[PDB]
Amino acid sequence: MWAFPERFEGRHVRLEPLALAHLPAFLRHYDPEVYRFLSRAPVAPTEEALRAHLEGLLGEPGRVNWAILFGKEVAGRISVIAPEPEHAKLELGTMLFKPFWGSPANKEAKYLLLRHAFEVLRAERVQFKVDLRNERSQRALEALGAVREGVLRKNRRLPDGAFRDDVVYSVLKEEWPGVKARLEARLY
Amino acid sequence: MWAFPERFEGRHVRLEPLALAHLPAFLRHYDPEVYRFLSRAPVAPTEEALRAHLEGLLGEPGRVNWAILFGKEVAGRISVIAPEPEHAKLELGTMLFKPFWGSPANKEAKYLLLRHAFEVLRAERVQFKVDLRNERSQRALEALGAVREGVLRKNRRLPDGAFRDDVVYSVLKEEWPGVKARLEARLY
Repeated sequence: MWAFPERFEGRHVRLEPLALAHLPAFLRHYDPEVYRFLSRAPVAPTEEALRAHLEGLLGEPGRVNWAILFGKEVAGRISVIAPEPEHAKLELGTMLFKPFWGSPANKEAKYLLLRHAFEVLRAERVQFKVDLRNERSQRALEALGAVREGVLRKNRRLPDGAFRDDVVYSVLKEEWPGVKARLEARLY
Repeated sequence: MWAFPERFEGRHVRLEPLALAHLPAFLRHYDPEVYRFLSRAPVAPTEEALRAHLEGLLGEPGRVNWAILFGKEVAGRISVIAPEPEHAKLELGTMLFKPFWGSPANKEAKYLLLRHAFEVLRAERVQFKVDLRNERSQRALEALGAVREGVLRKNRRLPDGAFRDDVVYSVLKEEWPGVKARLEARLY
């Protein structure tokens, strides 16, 4: 199994293990648009629904999550999803609260995880999955230099029964230096 | 959870639960080319390696496997991989022994599973993953009418440490009638 650090310290953000103690931040910044392109989106603007969403993140097998601290606030979270040491690959996903969109929080959170994945664990592949209707995230991954591999059609079903398409992106280890350079240019 | 039939009866083949009792067929028809584009390929032309490969198929969580009987011989196997009732999707994969390549065994095995997946379980999506170097299987999926969604680069690592790319194909439920028609034209 791969071991990850509990905490990361960046120039703009710091990361620490995501926990139930972070629930208050999710309750202080609830906005439907933030969860609309995520599976298991809070089913209602209530503490019970947001608690269920947070517990789902913390309970997915193999998933490792960090709260992203920006200044003195929790800006959102970043997740290592389905890490597979045997194939030297993993998936990464983030979610930021609306007020922090546009801040450097998301890029540095990714920068920090990607560096550990590629340089320390030496993963060969990191992938990202974005809802095809989520154009903001698609532009951000294209800006990061991630390669668009294609669209998994009807790859997830919503609770009302409708289906969503997942756009799959990846960064391979040989591509990390170039991606890393673009992230540093924008963060430092 | 979805329930599948233990047996299927086609015009050219019949399917029954894959089991250790089928090991003899794997030992009677060993050819490296048959396993070269599969993960966990038998590590040696020996009963011990083929037994490990068969037990790996039978032990993968959620995987359901059938021996394909062609005439009085086992022609290979077909597998439902990672079925996910919640998202109405699954992956399907087959492996046929060399002597049966070109027979109707593979198409009817797929025909039988696809019909149950789409018409009875009402899955919305069935996907297939093929090694990018496996051109025979890519041509067969294109002949079946499956949609090539893209290439998951370095999606699996071999035991020697080399990486393989996976080409991802799918058939959606709305496309099944057309695919079904092409399969019936060639089988009946």
